[PDB]
Amino acid sequence: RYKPDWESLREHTVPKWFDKAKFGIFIHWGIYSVPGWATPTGELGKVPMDAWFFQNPYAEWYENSLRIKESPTWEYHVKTYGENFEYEKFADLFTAEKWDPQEWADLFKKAGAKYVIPTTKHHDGFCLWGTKYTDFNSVKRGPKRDLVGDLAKAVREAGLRFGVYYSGGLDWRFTTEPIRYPEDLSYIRPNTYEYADYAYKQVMELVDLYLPDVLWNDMGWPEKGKEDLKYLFAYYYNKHPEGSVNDRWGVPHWDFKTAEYHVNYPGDLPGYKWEFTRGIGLSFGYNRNEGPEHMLSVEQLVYTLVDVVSKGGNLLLNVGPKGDGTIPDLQKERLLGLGEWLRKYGDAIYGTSVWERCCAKTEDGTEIRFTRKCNRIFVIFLGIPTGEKIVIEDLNLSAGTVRHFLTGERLSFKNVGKNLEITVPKKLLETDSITLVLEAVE
Amino acid sequence: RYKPDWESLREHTVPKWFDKAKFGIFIHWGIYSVPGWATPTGELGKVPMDAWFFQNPYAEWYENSLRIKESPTWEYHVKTYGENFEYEKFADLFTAEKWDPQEWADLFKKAGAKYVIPTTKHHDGFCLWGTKYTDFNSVKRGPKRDLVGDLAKAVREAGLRFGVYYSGGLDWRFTTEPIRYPEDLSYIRPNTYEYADYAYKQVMELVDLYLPDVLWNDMGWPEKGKEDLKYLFAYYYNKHPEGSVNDRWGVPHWDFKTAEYHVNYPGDLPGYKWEFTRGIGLSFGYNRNEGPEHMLSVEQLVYTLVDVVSKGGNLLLNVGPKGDGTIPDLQKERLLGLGEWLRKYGDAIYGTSVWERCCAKTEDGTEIRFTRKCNRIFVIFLGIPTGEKIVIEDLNLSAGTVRHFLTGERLSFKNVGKNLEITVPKKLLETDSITLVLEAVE
Amino acid sequence: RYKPDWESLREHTVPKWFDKAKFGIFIHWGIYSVPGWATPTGELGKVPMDAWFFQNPYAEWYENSLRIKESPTWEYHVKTYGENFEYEKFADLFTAEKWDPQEWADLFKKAGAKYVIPTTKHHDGFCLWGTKYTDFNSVKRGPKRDLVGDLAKAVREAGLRFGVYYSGGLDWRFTTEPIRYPEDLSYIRPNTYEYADYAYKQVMELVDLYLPDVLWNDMGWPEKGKEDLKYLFAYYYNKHPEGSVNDRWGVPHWDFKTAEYHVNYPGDLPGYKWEFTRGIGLSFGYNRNEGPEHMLSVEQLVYTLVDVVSKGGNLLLNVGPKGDGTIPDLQKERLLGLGEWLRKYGDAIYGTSVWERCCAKTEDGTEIRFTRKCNRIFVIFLGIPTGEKIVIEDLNLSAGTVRHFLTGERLSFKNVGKNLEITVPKKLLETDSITLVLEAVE
Amino acid sequence: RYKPDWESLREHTVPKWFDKAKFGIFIHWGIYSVPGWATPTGELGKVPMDAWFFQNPYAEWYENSLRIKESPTWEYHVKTYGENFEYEKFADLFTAEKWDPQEWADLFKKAGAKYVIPTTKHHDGFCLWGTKYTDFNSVKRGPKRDLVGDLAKAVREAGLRFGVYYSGGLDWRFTTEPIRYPEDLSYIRPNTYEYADYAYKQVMELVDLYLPDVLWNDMGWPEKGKEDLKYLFAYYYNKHPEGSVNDRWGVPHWDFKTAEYHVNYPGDLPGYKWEFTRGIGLSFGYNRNEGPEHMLSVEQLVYTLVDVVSKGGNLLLNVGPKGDGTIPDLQKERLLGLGEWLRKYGDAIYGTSVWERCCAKTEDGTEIRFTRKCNRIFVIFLGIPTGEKIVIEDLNLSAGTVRHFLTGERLSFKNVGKNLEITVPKKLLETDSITLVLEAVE
Ligand SMILES: C[C@@H]1N[C@H](CNC(=O)c2cc3ccccc3[nH]2)[C@@H](O)[C@H](O)[C@@H]1O
Ligand SMILES: C[C@@H]1N[C@H](CNC(=O)c2cc3ccccc3[nH]2)[C@@H](O)[C@H](O)[C@@H]1O
Ligand SMILES: C[C@@H]1N[C@H](CNC(=O)c2cc3ccccc3[nH]2)[C@@H](O)[C@H](O)[C@@H]1O
Ligand SMILES: C[C@@H]1N[C@H](CNC(=O)c2cc3ccccc3[nH]2)[C@@H](O)[C@H](O)[C@@H]1O
Repeated sequence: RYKPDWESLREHTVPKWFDKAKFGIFIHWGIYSVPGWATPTGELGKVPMDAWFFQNPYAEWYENSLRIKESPTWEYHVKTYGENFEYEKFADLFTAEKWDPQEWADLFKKAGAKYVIPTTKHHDGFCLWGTKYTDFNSVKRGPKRDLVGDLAKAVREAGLRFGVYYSGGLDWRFTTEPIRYPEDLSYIRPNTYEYADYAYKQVMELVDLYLPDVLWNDMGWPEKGKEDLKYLFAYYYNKHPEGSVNDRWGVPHWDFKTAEYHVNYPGDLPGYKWEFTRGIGLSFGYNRNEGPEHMLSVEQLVYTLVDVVSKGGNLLLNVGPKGDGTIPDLQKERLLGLGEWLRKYGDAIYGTSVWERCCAKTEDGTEIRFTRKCNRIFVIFLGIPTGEKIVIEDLNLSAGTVRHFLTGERLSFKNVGKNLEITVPKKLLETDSITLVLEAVE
Repeated sequence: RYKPDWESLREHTVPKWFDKAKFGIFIHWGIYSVPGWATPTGELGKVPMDAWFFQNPYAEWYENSLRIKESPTWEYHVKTYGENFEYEKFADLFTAEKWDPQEWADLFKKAGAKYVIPTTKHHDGFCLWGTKYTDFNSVKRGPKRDLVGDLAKAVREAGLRFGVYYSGGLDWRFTTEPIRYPEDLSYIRPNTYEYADYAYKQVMELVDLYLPDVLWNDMGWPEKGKEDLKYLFAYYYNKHPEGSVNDRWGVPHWDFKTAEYHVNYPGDLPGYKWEFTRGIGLSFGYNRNEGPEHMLSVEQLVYTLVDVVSKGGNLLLNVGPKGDGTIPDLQKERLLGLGEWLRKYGDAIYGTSVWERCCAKTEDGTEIRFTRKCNRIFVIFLGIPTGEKIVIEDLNLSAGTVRHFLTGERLSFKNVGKNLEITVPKKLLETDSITLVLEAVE
Repeated sequence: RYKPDWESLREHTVPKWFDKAKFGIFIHWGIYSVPGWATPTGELGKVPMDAWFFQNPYAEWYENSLRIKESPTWEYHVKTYGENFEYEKFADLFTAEKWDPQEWADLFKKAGAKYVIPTTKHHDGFCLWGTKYTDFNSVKRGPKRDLVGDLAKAVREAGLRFGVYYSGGLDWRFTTEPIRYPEDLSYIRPNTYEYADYAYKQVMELVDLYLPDVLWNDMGWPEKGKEDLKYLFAYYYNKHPEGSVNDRWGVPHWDFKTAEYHVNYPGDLPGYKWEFTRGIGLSFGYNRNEGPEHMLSVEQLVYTLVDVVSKGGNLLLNVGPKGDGTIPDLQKERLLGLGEWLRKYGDAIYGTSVWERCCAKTEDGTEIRFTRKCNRIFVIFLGIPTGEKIVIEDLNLSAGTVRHFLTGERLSFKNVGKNLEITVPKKLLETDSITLVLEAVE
Repeated sequence: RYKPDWESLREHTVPKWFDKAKFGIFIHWGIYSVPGWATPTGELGKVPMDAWFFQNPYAEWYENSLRIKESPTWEYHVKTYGENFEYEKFADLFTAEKWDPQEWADLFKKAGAKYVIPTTKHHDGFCLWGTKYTDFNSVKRGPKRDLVGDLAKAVREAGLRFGVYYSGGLDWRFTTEPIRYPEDLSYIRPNTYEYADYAYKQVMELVDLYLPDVLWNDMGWPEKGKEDLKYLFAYYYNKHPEGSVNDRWGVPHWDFKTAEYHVNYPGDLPGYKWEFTRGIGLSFGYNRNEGPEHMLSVEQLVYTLVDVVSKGGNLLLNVGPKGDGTIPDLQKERLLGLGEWLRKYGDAIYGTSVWERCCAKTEDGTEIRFTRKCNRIFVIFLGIPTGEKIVIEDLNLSAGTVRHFLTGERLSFKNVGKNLEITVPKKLLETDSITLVLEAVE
């Protein structure tokens, strides 16, 4: 068994299934989904942090924004709901009237996801399972239902892995003051031993009820509770060796690291397993304010996934459901576009490993990414070059054979100096969908 | 007064009464006494630990065994009680209908015990006093009575000392997973700050309500609560300097050490005060599965006590009452047999001190133990030699006079080399009961 | 950069070169090599620890055995060197007059080894390099030569990786009392702040002077200096990302685990990179009392490496040189036999990965081990079956084509129930050297 | 074995020999003995601490008093030795030219002492043995002799136990500023890691070279080195189970407590082994300014020992020798008087135990003290009553027979109310030496 200590826990590494899966779906869903509103200011890492909490683009941060008087959210709220309308009242209006978990699971599978991870409890402290440690949960209020449980059953019946997200670092049911600046995060926290217990008992409870494939913590773990993780991790791994944990615990152990929008995003092979997460738009929770101008297009999604995968990561794309449980059309379409692309090109993504280098580019600026499967090297262009003559810069191959992936057609190539030159018959070029893919066999 | 710190607490040592008492009665009694069933596999220390929790001979471990599906206990339970019958339901069936505390106290006194210590709360977390910190106690469920309190009053009225046992290290009301291997004990524990408080408040509460003569902890103390013991010990000793604590706290202080069945059992004088504990059978809680083949015989009990005492220890013999509060006949008879022996030979046991050596043996293999009272040395044979000529190996005496204990009759002896030779007139030999005892006066 | 904390050091994992190397050479060489003597009692894990330090088979523990009077070593030393000859005096006799590092390095390469690791400082605290932190080193006394340095140049010239062994945990230059029982190890240690600084400074110096490929600590790291490792490991990896460290530091981080003779030997695949270490005989240091009866045969060596490799490990085989710098023939002879088999079957060892299972066996009991390389699955029999019909118990294949590894000859096979049946023509069976090796392409 | 942790060290208790010894000799001897001078202000506990360091009666604090300019010591030093004569220079005048250890040991035995403890290193940091950790020791300077060693051989030859005094807490070789107020002690200390190692290494060395019977630390142990004591005490007891340590280390463990002049003197029995220490005069070091007016008389010494003994303690009486190694007559004279009374009444002191109470007094106020030996109760009058009818206030006896201790003469007595009345014939009263001693057998 694993013993409750970091040295011993280090014996557990990211499970194969996770490394091989490449793509998963995040779901930020909660009472904040009811107001479903945020100012779509921009991407995390590009918006100045002296303004960010005041024009927060993360709609799941509604309550914190509402607590900042005279922030767009406050004005919005008072004009739509009134001032005698507390945030907590949304728990009663969160009825998931149209929710159908098998439909969600069907959709995420058509999209190409191999795992799914919903918010079991986000910063507002509202719980989506019938926890026995708080009455502010979905069985007692709103949906009158075990959202986490019913979704885990549907995902698993679809053949996908199921994880859980928990806001261990923050819980607004234990604070009153909102976060206005990044600095506040250092003192405006539950801070109590009672909260460290609560968080431990709630994650232990999710382990016992659903034995998730992934424990996805957010915002660090209560300082008073960090030592508890030795036991929790050992407890978790002894019941599920193929389980995994991310790196937002702030303790020595983790199975894979994370990056959010621009933050900690690698420019090259990082050297450890990681996972990229972002909303389809600029928010994780649903935002009725976002239009397609705020979202990635299917093409960008595809390019995002390939960049991630070529660097050894997994993409954890977030979908933001409505309070009624339906998935906005703008999101469903992109999930589908991506699913379409994975059906054609998935063999150069799932099950691959990184190669000597992640990246290259054609003489004209088209970006290229590589993935590998034993002796097979996939060459994925971010786009489809117009001309049959492709000049790839600073690359030489020793393969001897280079095929056009989709058709399997052997192609003509030769190293011309510091470059590699290939000729792709326009008939084939016109065959690819968003990316020209080639396969080199060494 | 004692100050709340180890250096200062070290000033308190095992009280005289404890050192001089030699023999006490443990009582493991609780809702587990209702099913009163275990597989009598063998003695702790001789059973392989990779099997022990799966065929646990400690019937008080019923709930943990029940949690291991398809363990003898699980099968037993389902066939006797059914699967829709939770362990906690036994709290209602635990009615102590026939319980009479003065009868118990009468009996333990006839048995020769000088102190008594019942389980106030065992691993299953059920409490035998009206604690104000949990409703899972005997005043609210089952007996509708303060078992601890009413027993303390009866024991004390009988002239005996009263202690309390508390399972500080384990409490199954805070965990779900059972202990299957010794290793699990390192992570499957309450683990919370709330539990460390609970345990502190409950022991403080027993101190305040009953001011026990002994605080007998089991399974170590919550890591988060260890520092609390400085205050609790100081608090306890300032109200009762003659109080005492065992060594199962896992902190610097203790007044006497312990050993259970074969574990930590000394082969010779240990050098500190200790106490030996074991069931009359192989379990502490009642086990309707044990027959006399599993129990010590009165003779073995006597030999056990003498070995213990010759080594500076006290024997804490456990009796396992039934759910109705009566003491199984097989147990009552051995308590009595021992009481009979202590009435005759008690002066070579109570109030004694160890001698230069604990042990010897006759040329034919009879084992011998010694105890002392000033200039008087008691020579206790584990059995009664058949022949009038007794040759004790590797021993010389300088006493000059050796009497036959029970009759007081001066006897003939002389050191023959490396041995001591004595002649015990068969009339006298036939006078002793389970042990031939001699007394040497130096 | 790697930062000085466990969570960031977690990012560094065992380098590819180490995982692919499979076989390395350990060298326990020092002033203890001069007396070169020990009682060849038995293998670690098989000798009772109540006797072990008194009849110690590790000749490099000579100083410790010498300090125990009335130990065979003590007897031997007094009759051979005299009661007045201090252990430290051996540094003057350690002359390494016949030492030729290139010759050593060439033998290690001819032997099939990919990396070499000498003891830079063993428990007696004598250092085989010109450390500036002690005068008890090979530059000031004995050889008047930097053995570590000269050997590192030599090993690298032969194209092999060079790691360093350092005794962080013990240093008999800081103690006077010998280790007699395992328990003694818990307190007979340097214990000072001074020692913690010494060890840090000395490993830092080894990193600075030689940038080893492997930092192999032994016996734990001084408690007071444990936090220093976050700084030392970050410093080391930042200078040498492809460097590696073992698991004998007693802190959270490590790149690969270790097993010594029977201790911690895996029965099956363990889930993490590890390395097995043992001498060719029963000692690490040269022991003149060992003859062939105490050493592994070439066949046993091959069987050992294959078993280790099939379970994901590397074999770190020890060579114990003489005080004169020569490698004893019994040792050389075995190193060469192993290298002869590696030249022939290398491709089924070097650069391989574990498969689904490590082991199988034939109807008549020949043990079988598996390794993998992409689609190629190597089948290694520990020995060569006499008949042509071979029945592999409990194994099915879905490769369609199985070849004889040495010749490439396609062979006839079929799944027969829960078994795999194969026909190997005796002429091929007669061509294999110690192991029948089959290759299955799936 | 004892393990290196407080709970295991708790197992070791004060050895029997120490408890039975009752009287030991302290020796504060060092380079401070040469100036041998101090203002004999008064007893510790009676002099105001606002003045104490400025008019210090402990002549061994000379260096500290010297550093306070305008202190009587400073005045005396400048007129006697000069402003240019550094304190350290006294090591060259400390020649011990008339030193005869056997002569010292014989005087201590003739004095009734059972153990001897010299200052191996006092606050000024000068060491009376050939330590390898400093050059400021008696082998390199001054006597050019290992005083500690030579005295240990001598004391043991006389059959007495030998302990060592070590100044763990202070060492003026690591500070420049003097102690002026009690408060200063909280920060004017060595304070370094270096010092913590020094102290550990030096006590380890004393244990190794001399295996003392008592490790008597003074002034606390450096905070940074406190954890080291678990290792040092385990190491010491494992080499010498019958060894002992005092209570001036500031860690959990100790074998006996101490009281200095009025500080911590018990008013009645305390419940733990302790030892009283003081000089014969007001200093520990030799003070040429003390005359008989500053010393205890033989009678006062006897009364002191009896009071200490009746309360369970040992008396550790200080002798302060001259720089030349001779013991001043005023001191010798008192040592011999005490030994004369011990030769006579020894049996009512040596090897005794406390009784039910320590004290009583006669109708006319003579103080009475009690000691015990099994059934024998010794009654010690601090002085000899003039009349034959003696009335002991508040005491009843149930012994039936009371004898005059010296003669054995049975005496007439009877319980008269809350008192005990006894008739002692003047001829016996005239035979006692400083104390009328009665023996009651119950
Ligand atoms: C997924 C996303 N996480 C946000 C909090 N982010 C972090 O705590 C953070 C830590 C961290 C570590 C590595 C890389 C990016 C990081 N963001 C939350 O505040 C959002 O509501 C949303 O749930
Ligand atoms: C009396 C007996 N104690 C068991 C737990 N035992 C220990 O925690 C243990 C600690 C220990 C320390 C020294 C010697 C033996 C020991 N057993 C309990 O698990 C049983 O139910 C029963 O109550
Ligand atoms: C390679 C071999 N290592 C020995 C020390 N062994 C350990 O420190 C050790 C500790 C330990 C704990 C658990 C499992 C294996 C272990 N090896 C040394 O004492 C030998 O001289 C030799 O150098
Ligand atoms: C025997 C005597 N001890 C003195 C130091 N005294 C203490 O460290 C001490 C501290 C303390 C605290 C509470 C009660 C008594 C104490 N003595 C030394 O400063 C004297 O030179 C002499 O050696």
